[PDB]
Amino acid sequence: AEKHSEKKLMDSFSPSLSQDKMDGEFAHANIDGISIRLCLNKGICSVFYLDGDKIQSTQLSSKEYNNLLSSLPPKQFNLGKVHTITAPVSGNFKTHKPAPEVIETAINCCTSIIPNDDYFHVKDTDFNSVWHDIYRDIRASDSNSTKIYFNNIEIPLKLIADLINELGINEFIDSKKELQMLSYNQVNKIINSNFPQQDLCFQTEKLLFTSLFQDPAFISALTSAFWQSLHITSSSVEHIYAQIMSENIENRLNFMPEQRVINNCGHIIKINAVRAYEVSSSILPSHITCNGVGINKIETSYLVHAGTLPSSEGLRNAIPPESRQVSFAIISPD
Repeated sequence: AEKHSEKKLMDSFSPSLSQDKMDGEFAHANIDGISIRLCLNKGICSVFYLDGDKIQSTQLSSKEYNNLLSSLPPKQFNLGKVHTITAPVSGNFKTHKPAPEVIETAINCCTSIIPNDDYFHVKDTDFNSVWHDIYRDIRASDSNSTKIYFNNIEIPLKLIADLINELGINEFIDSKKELQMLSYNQVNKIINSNFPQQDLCFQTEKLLFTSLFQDPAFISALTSAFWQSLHITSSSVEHIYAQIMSENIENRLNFMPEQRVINNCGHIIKINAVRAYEVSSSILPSHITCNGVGINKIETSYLVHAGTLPSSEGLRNAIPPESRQVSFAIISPD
């Protein structure tokens, strides 16, 4: 009851990039005349309530603030610190994979932006492995947590495999190759193979994916999302990532030296049209915490412009480090 309203606000919250935000403001929500601003000052979170001209505020304790963090939408905020979100399960050190609740929590949690002032330049090697990267990942998806969405619509994995296959992406395609785009005839085959249902909604989806799928910028957006080094955009990311892996290693040695632990649970990829595309590509490597098998959510978001060609040249030129935003979160079993 009171829970939908709550989750409906909260989603309303967006990162504050605005140049005219309050001091330390990292998020805002503007609801029908009212505005809420969330600010950090020396790591302390305050909430500002703007009803026209009133302006009241509240300073949150560390507890109330972590509660707030867990209820934010899965967006990239400038939190200035990689946080740990607790999932609703008790961990144990006798498992090889995160519990479903940890996976679920990781899928839906906000993350903290790693500032990229010292971003790397485009290199000739960028996106070299992209074709083999998507192949390997889709091949292993039938036991993955991999999910791919266009505009909040799950694209069935079998349909992705059929697409990637007819695009000629396999185990020996040649890294430098530029993908030839599928005819209307070709995609129409796959799409219809994977959408038997005749409902208006399925008919709309069939149409939607028929149009995308012939859009090279879309193919480029989808495939680029799987590049294994997509997120290495700066020394700063390197540094955070190293600190995180060190903590993973320490907890592993400390808590489950003998236990096997899977490395990664796959990609969560959300794609939206702006014709151009916004991509959010999250990788979910496992992360041992003091409670059990958790996840380190690393999310990269970027824009893919309308004329992008599906090749390593097309990709590294369309999606340079400077235009990717990288964010982190740790998700822990309770």
